Formats: sequence, C-alpha cells, structure tokens
Amino acid sequence: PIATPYPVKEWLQPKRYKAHLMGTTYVYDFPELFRQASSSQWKNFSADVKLTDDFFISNELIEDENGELTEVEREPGANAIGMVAFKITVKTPEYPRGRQFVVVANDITFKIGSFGPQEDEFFNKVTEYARKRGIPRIYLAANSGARIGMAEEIVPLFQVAWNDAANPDKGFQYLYLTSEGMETLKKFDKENSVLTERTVINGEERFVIKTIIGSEDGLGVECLRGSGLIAGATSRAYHDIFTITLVTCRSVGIGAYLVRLGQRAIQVEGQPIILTGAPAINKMLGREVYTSNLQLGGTQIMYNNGVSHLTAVDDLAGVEKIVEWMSYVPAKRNMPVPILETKDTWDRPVDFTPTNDETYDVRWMIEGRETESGFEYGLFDKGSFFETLSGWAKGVVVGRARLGGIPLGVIGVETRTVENLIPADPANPNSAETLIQEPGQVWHPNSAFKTAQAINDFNNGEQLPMMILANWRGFSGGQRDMFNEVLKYGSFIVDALVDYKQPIIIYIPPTGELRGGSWVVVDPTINADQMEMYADVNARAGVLEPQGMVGIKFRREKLLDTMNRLELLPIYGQISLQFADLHDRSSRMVAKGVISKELEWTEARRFFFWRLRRRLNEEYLIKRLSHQVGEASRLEKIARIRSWYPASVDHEDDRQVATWIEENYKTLDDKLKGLKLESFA
Amino acid sequence: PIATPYPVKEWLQPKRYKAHLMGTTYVYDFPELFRQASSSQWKNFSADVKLTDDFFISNELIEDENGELTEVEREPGANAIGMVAFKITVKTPEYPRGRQFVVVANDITFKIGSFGPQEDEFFNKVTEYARKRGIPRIYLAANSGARIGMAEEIVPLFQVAWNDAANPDKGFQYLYLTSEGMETLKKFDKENSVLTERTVINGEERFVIKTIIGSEDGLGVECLRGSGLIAGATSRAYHDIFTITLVTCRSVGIGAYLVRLGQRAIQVEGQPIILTGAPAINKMLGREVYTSNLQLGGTQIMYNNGVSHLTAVDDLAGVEKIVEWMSYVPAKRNMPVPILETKDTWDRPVDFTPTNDETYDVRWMIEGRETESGFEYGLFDKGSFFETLSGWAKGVVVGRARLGGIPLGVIGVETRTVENLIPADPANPNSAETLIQEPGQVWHPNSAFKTAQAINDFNNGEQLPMMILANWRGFSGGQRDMFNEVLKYGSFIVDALVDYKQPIIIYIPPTGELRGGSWVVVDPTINADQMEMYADVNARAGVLEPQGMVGIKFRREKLLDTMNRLELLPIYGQISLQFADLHDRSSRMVAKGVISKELEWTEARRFFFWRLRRRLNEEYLIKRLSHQVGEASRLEKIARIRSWYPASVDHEDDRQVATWIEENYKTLDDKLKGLKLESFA
Repeated sequence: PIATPYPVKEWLQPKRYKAHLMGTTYVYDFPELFRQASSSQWKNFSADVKLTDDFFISNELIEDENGELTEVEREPGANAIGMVAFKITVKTPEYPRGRQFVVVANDITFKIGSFGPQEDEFFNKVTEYARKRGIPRIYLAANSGARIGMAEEIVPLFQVAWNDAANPDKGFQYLYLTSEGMETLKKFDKENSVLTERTVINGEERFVIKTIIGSEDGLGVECLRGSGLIAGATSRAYHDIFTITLVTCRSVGIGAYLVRLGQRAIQVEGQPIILTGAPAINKMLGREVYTSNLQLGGTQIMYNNGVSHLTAVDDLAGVEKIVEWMSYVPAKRNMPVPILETKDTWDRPVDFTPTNDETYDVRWMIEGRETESGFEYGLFDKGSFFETLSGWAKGVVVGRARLGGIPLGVIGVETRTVENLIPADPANPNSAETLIQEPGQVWHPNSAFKTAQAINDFNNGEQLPMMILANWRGFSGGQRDMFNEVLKYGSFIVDALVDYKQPIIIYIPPTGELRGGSWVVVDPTINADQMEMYADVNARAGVLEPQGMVGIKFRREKLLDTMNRLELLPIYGQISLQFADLHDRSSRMVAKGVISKELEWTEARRFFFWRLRRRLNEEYLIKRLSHQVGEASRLEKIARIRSWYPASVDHEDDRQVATWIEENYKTLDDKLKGLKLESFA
Repeated sequence: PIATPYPVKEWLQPKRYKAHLMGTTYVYDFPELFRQASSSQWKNFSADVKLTDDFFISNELIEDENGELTEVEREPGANAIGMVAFKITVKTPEYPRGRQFVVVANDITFKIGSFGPQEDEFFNKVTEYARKRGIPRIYLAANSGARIGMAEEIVPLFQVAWNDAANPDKGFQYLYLTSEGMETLKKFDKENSVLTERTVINGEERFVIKTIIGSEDGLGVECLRGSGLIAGATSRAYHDIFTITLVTCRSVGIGAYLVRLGQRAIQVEGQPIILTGAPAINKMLGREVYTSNLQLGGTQIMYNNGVSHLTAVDDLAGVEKIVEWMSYVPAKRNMPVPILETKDTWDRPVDFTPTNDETYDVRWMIEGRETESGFEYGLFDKGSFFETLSGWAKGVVVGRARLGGIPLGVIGVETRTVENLIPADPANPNSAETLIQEPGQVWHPNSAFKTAQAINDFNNGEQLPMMILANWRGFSGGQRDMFNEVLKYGSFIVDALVDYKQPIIIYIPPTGELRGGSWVVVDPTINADQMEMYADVNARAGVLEPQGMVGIKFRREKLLDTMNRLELLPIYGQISLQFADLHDRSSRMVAKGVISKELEWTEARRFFFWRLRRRLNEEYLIKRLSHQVGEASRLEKIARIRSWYPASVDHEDDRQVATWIEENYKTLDDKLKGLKLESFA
C-alpha cells in the first residue's frame, strides 16, 4: 500500500499481514479486540455511561532473567518465542472497580505457531501464574501442533555405505561420516549432534552413525514432553480457575487437546480443530477421501460434538462471547458470584406458562417469550440467558442466566422432538447420512453426557449456583441407547452432583414430571449439603407413569371387583388412570418428605430469588466457620450460625434471614474472629 | 421331595426354592459360595496346605434398636426387609491372618427384591459401614427396581361422580368418598391416607379426593428418594473403598445404576441389566420389537459395552472371579498393596520377544506364551494376569498382574486389527449389522475411554501401582472418530493420570513406538510425582513417523542437493526414511531427558521389579512424613528421607536402597516420630 492516512501496520510489522493471510488476527492486536468487546459490554449495560481509556489495561507478560513472569511495555512483534501473554485489568458492569485475567496465545506468524519446548514452558508458566492468583486464563488457539525438524547440520555431510558403489540401487549397509565430517561438526562444537562408532573397512575409517541427536532444540521427543506438560497443566487449571479457549485459527495436535482440556471452547467458523490433517490421512488411506480439514475438525463436527461450546462468525465475535461468558464468573477463585441487577426486578410474577396440551420452547420459561400482545417475562431476568453447547445434544438446554441479578447455571428440558442428523463417513463408500429421532423429556447417552458436563462446568471455575428444571420421563432403555452406554453417562450426572460446591435447586415445572430412572439421578439426597428439591403444584412424579402403574397394580380382575359401583370397560379404564395419577401429586411428595416445598409457577421467581439469596448468605457464613475447628459437620456449623440469628427472626423466612445477615456482616465477622479462642489444639 | 438323606432345604425355607426358580442362588447360601471359592484359592496357591473351617467366618449384619449394624447369628430366612448383608473375615494367600469385607445383597424372594425405603436405608448404612472401616463392599444384584404400589385401602371404597349415572360411559367429574368411607378410614386411623375437600351437591356431601397419599410405605416418590440416596452413596464408595458388583439375577432401574456406579461388575450369563423391561418398551412402541430383556441388558450388550467388566457362567464362577480380583487389592484402604510371591521368581530374563516382522499377541509379552519347545515366560509372573473389560474395546488390553509378587495394574496395546461387530437396532427395520475395523496401535474413542477407565479403576479402591506398555501411533483423526468425540476420551486419560496416587511406569516395548498425539497424553510431566518413562533400546518415538517426517523436512529439492554423493530416486528415498528413523531412537530420548532410562526387554523384569519395590518403599516413607509439617513439597520430603540413607548407599541403586529401607523400618520409624518436635504451630 502507498500513501495511506496513517502508518501501514502490516508494513511496520509484516507479521500482521502474514497473520491476516492466515485468516486470523495478529496476536498483538487481540488486546484491542477485548477493549472493543469490553466497551460494547458497557454500551449494553448503561448506554449513558461515558467510558475512559483507563477502564481497560493490557500489560504484556514475559519471563525475566530468573524465568519469572513480569509486566513489560515493549513494542509489538518482539516476542522471542511463538507464545505471548497479556494480563488484562478491566472495569466491567459486574466489577466496576476492575477484574483481571490472563490471555495466552500462539503467534501464528512465529514458525507457524508450532509448539516448541520454549513455548510449552512459557505456556505452563502463564497457566500457573493465573492459577496462583485465582484469575481466569483465556487461551487463543492458532497453531500447527508440536514443532518438528531434523538435524540439518548432518544432511549435507552424511555418507552412505552401499552394497556396491557401482549399483547404488542395491541397498545400503548403513550411514556414516568421514574424518572430515567428524571434524566439521567439531569446528562448531556440534559434536554431540550424533552418536557414532568408529570402524574401518578395507579402506578408510568410517564413523557409523547409530543415532542422530541434532544441534537445534525442538526436533522430536523434547517437543512431545512439552506437550504433555501443558496438557496436564490445563487439565489441572480446569478444576482451579475459569478456563476458556477461542480457536481463532487452525488448532492441531497438542493444540486440539488443549482446546478440550480447557473444556469451554468457542470455535470461529472455518477454523478447524484437528489431530492429523487431511493430506496426511489421505496418504495413509491412499485414496483422496478428504478435501478440507473442516471435514475432520470443522464446526459441523466439533459444535455438533460438544467439543465446541459455541461458534463465532469472526474473532471479534469470539472475544465478545468470551467476555459475555465471564460476566457470570467471579473476578477470581472463591470470590462471591458477581451480582448484576438489571431493569427486570425480582419482584414480579412469571408470565409465560406451559400448557399440558400445547407445544412450547423451554427457553420461553427460562428467558421469556416475545408475543404480539407485548413481552411475556420468564423465570429469569430478561435477556440474561446465555445458552452454551447449543449445537450438541439439543435434548437438554444449558446456559447461564440471572435471577434478580444473581448469576447461576441453568438446565432445562427440551420437550420438542430432536432431529439429530448424522453425516456420512466419507471414508466409507457405504456410510449413509442417518437421521436420529430423539424424543423429548427423555435422556439419551448424549443428553445425559451434556447434563453431566454442564454441571461440572458450572461447578469448576465458574463456581456458580445451579437450578435444574427437572422434567424427564427417564432414560432410554432401548437396545441402541443401552448398547451406547447410556448407563455410564447417567452415572456421570450423579458423580457431578456429588462434587457440586454451591447451592442447587431442583424444580419440576408446571407441566413437568419426573419418573423412576430420572428422579434417582437428581434426588437431593445425592448431595444433601447443597441440593434442595421442589415440585410445582401442577407437576407429576412417581416410579411409573399412570399407564404402567395400572398395568401392574390394577389388572382386569381388580377392574371388575371395582366395577361394582354403578361394555363399560373403556371408560372404567380411565378411572384407573386418573386413580393412579392421584398418587403422583406434589401433595404426596410433601407428605412423604421428598421435596422441600410445592410451588406455584407464577410465584417461582419471587420465591427462588429470596431462597437463593438466603442460601448464598448462609453458605458464606458456613465457609468462614470451616476454618477453625475443622472437625464440625455442616449440621453443627449451620446450627451455630443460626443460633446467632435474633430470636424474633424466623429461620424459615428467606427474605428476613437474608436481610438480617446482610445488615450484620461486620457484627457476624467480629463473632467469627471471636472463636479464635477455639484455637485449642 | 420325599425321603431325602438330609433335610430338604427348599422345604425348611421355601424361599430357597423360590430363588432357584428365579434362576439365582438364595441370598443366605451365598456366604457358602465364598467359602468354597476361598478354598479353591488356597488349593491353587499351595495344593498341600490343610484348611480348617475357621479360616472363613460369615457374620450376618442387621440394624439394632438404634438402627446401628451389628453382627448377629440367627437362622436364615428371618430378614425383615428385602436386603441382607454379611461381614466376612477370611484368611487368604495374600493375607494369611485374615482380611475382611462386606457383602450386600437383595433378597429376590422378598417382594421380588424390590427397592423400598427400608432396603435403601439398610443398603446405605452397610455401604457407610464398609467405608468407615476402609473395607471392600461386594454387592450381589438380584432385584426388580424400586418398589411400587397404590393405596389399596382406597380402591374398594372410592366413588366416582359421573356426567350422569344413566350413562357411565360419558366421563366423570372427579372421584370422592362418602361419609361411610371417610369413617372407614377413620376406624383404622388411616385418615392421612387421602387429601379430600368436603363439598355438597344437589344431594349428599361428597368428599372430593384431591390427592391419594396411601397408608402403606414405599409406593411412590419415597422409593425414588431412597434410590438416589444409595446411588450417590455408591458413587462415593467408589473413590473410597474397593467396590464390585455381581449381577446374579435381573438388575432393574436403581439396580442397573448401582451396577455401573460401583464400576467393577461381573455379569452372570443370562442375567440382564436393564432400565425398562422389554414388555413395557414394546407397549410404548406398540410393536412387539423386543422378545427378551437380554436384548436390552444381556451380556452381548453390557460386556461388549464395558459396563460389565467380566462374565460368569454361574454364580459360583462369579464369586470366584470376585475373590480372584480381590487378591490384588489391599485388605483395606491405605494398607500396602498385597505382595504374594509365587514359584516364578523375579530373577530371570524375559523370554518371549516381539518381532518387527511378526504378528504377536501382547498378552504373550505380559503373561508369557506356551510353545511346543516349552514355556516362554513373559514380563510378569506366570499365571498372574487377570484381564478385565476383555469384551469392550479390544484395541487395548487391561488387567492385573504381579511383578515378582508385587501386584499392579497393566495396560498393553493390541497390535492385531480388531473386528468390532455391531448388532442391528431391532427397533429400526433399516438398522443393519455393522462391522467396524479398528486398526492396532491406534486409539479410538472406545479404546481411549477404556484406557482412562482402567487407570481410574486401578487408582480408586484398588490403590495399585501401574505400568503401561505404551505402543500407540496416535489417535484416529478421521472424520467418524473425530465426530465421535475421540478428543473427550483422550482427555479423560490425562485427567486420570493427574489423579493417580501410586507409582507409575510408562515403557515403550521393543517393537513398540509412540508418536505425536500419543506421547502427549502419557508423558511423565503430567504427574511428575508418580510417573516415570522408559523406552526399550529397540523402541521408536517422534512427533511424526519417518514417512511423514521426510515429506516435510526432506522434500525432493533436498533429495537432489543430497543426491550429490554417488533414476535412483526410489533407493535414495529409503535413504531419507532411514535418515529420519535415526532421530526416533531411545538414545536421543535419553540425551533430551524425556525418559529416565533406555532398557533391554530381556532384562526388563529384573529392572522393574527392583525399581517398583524401591519406589513403593520410598512412597511409604513420603506418606509417613506428610503428616506433620504439611507444608513441605514432595521434593523436600524425599530429599530429607534420602538424607537418612547411609552415605555409602547409592541413591541410584534400586536394590540397595530398597534393601536398606526394609532393614531399617523401625529405625526410620523412630526418626519420623522424632520430628514431633517439629510440632511447631
């Protein structure tokens, strides 16, 4: 370009051009995209607020002399390795005074963003930097896998001992170096570049090379070690801090695993996530079966897979989604979940309501619906629903939302039948596109896996409370789903609930129900420390459904003896059905003690807001106590805390209890730090 | 039966006959099967030893007045509920003075082994009993799922308000009870058996029933709560003690999940593991698609699935396998792994050896092979290999074995191509039997899942050390395997290694190799506290295979410039191949520091035996220290321990170090309990 208004960036730094040819943003320009995305966040929150450039700070991070990371302000394009990181401090709606996180990214312009020892070491270091501070770690993937290479200093001077110099095409005994070669390597001190064994034949002394080590670093196994290091570090980071990855360009080998090990991933359209490229695979099969890497790791694979939680039209869209996703996450590990109250106040009834004889989108109960006669509010704050894994097992709906400002994870059941279309295997001339019918209100291995996955992603890193609008008839006991290990995935759900560290609410919606196999995997007894269950007065629950129940406890013989009240078998059968259905009522549930309370959908939002708020407050107190006697059970900890509540306070009153605790934080604090004399032993 | 030599058991206890008709052993007879199985164990160990009946004790367990479990010696068939348990103390070869464990079992003769509140409470109690003591919990499944029922006291006296008594077949307004009914229930105090609303029409007062609670317990939701309780308890037990389940008869609903939640399961042939029976499902689809429950949960499903770790021809076979499986497990949580040295001494070379140009069964390298010219010993003790999950992802071989007596978990790679035959979906007239070719030395989602699963089952409960004969070219990057989430399963492997608490050995066999994607997921840096890697001098490892490497770093243009040594392209290409292959040598691995040592297959058994023994000894010392300062890193803990070794002891000598530690346990002990003065704060 010639004669441009401002300095041609791609010229001041040719790398920028190189990255763009690659179809991805230049690593050093990414911080700017976060600023823009952060500005948009504010614009949406309060279109009035005037933002200052000091609301967003990006300090690059590099290793010093001691190999320790420090914030430096240098000029872009100076990175000595193919990995860069930035520490970002930004004021957001959830955290007006600022929140921090780190961004790690490959430099696609540096040796094609390969993963070499130095990059892996830097990556691991940055990951540990984040973990220590409890800060999120955002990773921007744009690489070509582990770095490779050969000992280039041996290729120009290696001699081969043939079967006969006359016929080179008759094989070769081995490979060696002449005294001249052994000397050349010595002139560069590159002697350790090869393991040889000096021997002489009917001529001169030929140094047989038994192993080539190479002079340059990052050629073979040393790169694979670095790969494992960061893979395990990432696996570890997922249980410690909020981890997320944006595939801004190709992500290969260790690159792909890193995406999955971070769990939460946003894939930019057209940017493949692959293990082995199409070319290499086509060669392995001989036939040209694959055309583009997008067939192996494109969004039609990973988004449909659940490896990719979301897709983005472009990098900036990816960054916006990342920032939006963080708006529900604590500034750092163990800090209170970020409360962000919007226009939609907690005090209001729930409008949209399901009908027993009318198809509906669960999302309407969650976020609400937009009808002609105005907007119908849902259970959660208007516009607060952030769906994820929306392309995988559509049988269940998972996302983040806010309840009067309180952020939480949500799981809803998709009642409408799912048309899961499975592509054909290009490597199998016989493979045929298959359509899988997935009935609603029913768990399948994929929807069960997704359910378990959502719970763990809510718990780990996000540390969010959760609500499940439980409405499943059970798992599929069919042959195919059983053969496909639906039991393993169903069990993952139990495992994930056992591990949950925040308040959990299980609630069966108005037209909802819970039967045999389903109730089991979501019962409050699984994790009595965090789980509570509620059933709408219009919900249903029982081991079996009416039809099945009557077919066991109400046979024909019992229909007759009962037929002595006033042929008329068809109508009398309905008497049986309704009879059984009279057992599956929330009232029985309360009488039996399997739920905390029966509720009314319209009043659900008001009830849960105060209930959740009350619990978050008591939880906070329970933790503050957990650090002293360390030998008291949750029961003993909450009992002592509730003994502090003023006698006139009704422990059953969520609003009162929450209101009192929030007015006496300091008072409660002094009390806690007054149990120091329980230093004891 | 009439005139029998001894008392007819099935008569003294008709239940025994009932259980047999059911095709399963009578719960109270099971203890006898463990005795017989335990006797066989000895017979195999030392055919000489004379056993006394006091080597096996079985004390039934029941709840007392306070609901606490105690050992009682009553007469069989007295169980008040449909769940029974026994505490077994038995002297075994691994533990001559005795080892203990509990056995929980449904009583198929008691209300068809349904799961009622009382049974779930007893089950949970027994599970917690085991966990507290760190003792294994064996579960014998024979049930019909959660217990169901209706309020039988309401079916004979409920009246229905029709549209018109003249035409009963015109619907009904609701259901009510007359003053007589409301009085009948009051005569039995069964008033809380129904929620009614007294109202009067143009006649008499009819009590409209809005909800039926029932008088008898265990009818609906209260059974589902109990189900969740034991499911979560089992999920928890798996990470605490050794859990195993034997499906001795049908296992339904909560029954099925309990099998999977315990993880380790042995399925008796013909005993289905199902969620919903065929009948109920056929009705749901209208068409008679399923004939037997074995199509839904038979061994051809669960054994092929991996839900069932093993199959057994009969109950006694199941019990024998259970006992055999426990012979590698500690008497209780945190006790040393049981050492059981047999005839096959540690001091001997490894006979069977793989050939680069000859198909072989990995099992031969593990346990050895039986040839005409005598027996060829393998790496592990002869006859010590106990394969599990042998019916699932045959691409990998997992089992338990002994190394000179030391029990450990083993993972080997199946090189021979697998012919995975997948049955057709009976519910899909289009479904067709499909054959899946699974190439050897390659990870597929199923073999990756199995690998991760084995690691966790080795770690949890079994607390065993582990060795992986790593020999994989990588994961399948194809479209189908990628679409099938091979990345998720590959990551499970990393996660499982991070969690491993015992010494781990990764070793690439003679003709074995490890490339790019594979090395990553098994590198020692993943868990440096427990992992160590070794490569046979005849092994190979690199980011890419020779073929792929040359196709990137050795193009035609480089072949020419190198062709100036002495058309002849085909033979010169081979020069490239061999050139690259000279980089993937164990020697480079050592030079680069990615492995601890290169080894010789024949000497592997000698080396690993002392290495493992040495490590188990140092680990023991590290733990003993971990309980005091609680702020020292593994590095600081082992360094202090190694500073105690006599100056003349060579820290690198596994045999010496192990031999010294074993001779100074008490001396080391005094030292440890001499750091009490490091009570400090």
